[PDB]
Amino acid sequence: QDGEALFKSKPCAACHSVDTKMVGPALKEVAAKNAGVEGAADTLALAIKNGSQGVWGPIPMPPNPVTEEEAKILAEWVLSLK
Ligand code: HEC
Repeated sequence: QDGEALFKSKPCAACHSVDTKMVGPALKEVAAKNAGVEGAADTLALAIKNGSQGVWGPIPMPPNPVTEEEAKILAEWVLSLK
């Protein structure tokens, strides 16, 4: 259930990367712009449940399979990485 095991178990590493951008934003890019800030955790949690349109690059993201407890652990891991 942790962000390191959920990034490899769920289909997030297919489009996203750990350092450089592949098609959308990378884990190092979302942590550099939003480094543990209130408001960004709610926008990143609502973006994975509904979808993002024009924020990091030209490619959009569809609504991924994630619950309220998984969106809070994934939002806190992308803001503060291990
Ligand atoms: C390719 C089909 C993707 C997969 C699979 C996942 N994501 Fe994604 N994500 C993708 C793009 C192209 C973008 C940028 C969209 C834009 O308009 O710029 C994103 C963005 C995110 C974000 C940031 C949202 C924001 O800043 O508002 C997060 C937090 C994010 N993606 C998370 C995420 C997770 C947890 C995934 C596995 C369940 C996942 N993404 C898969 C493209 C793709």
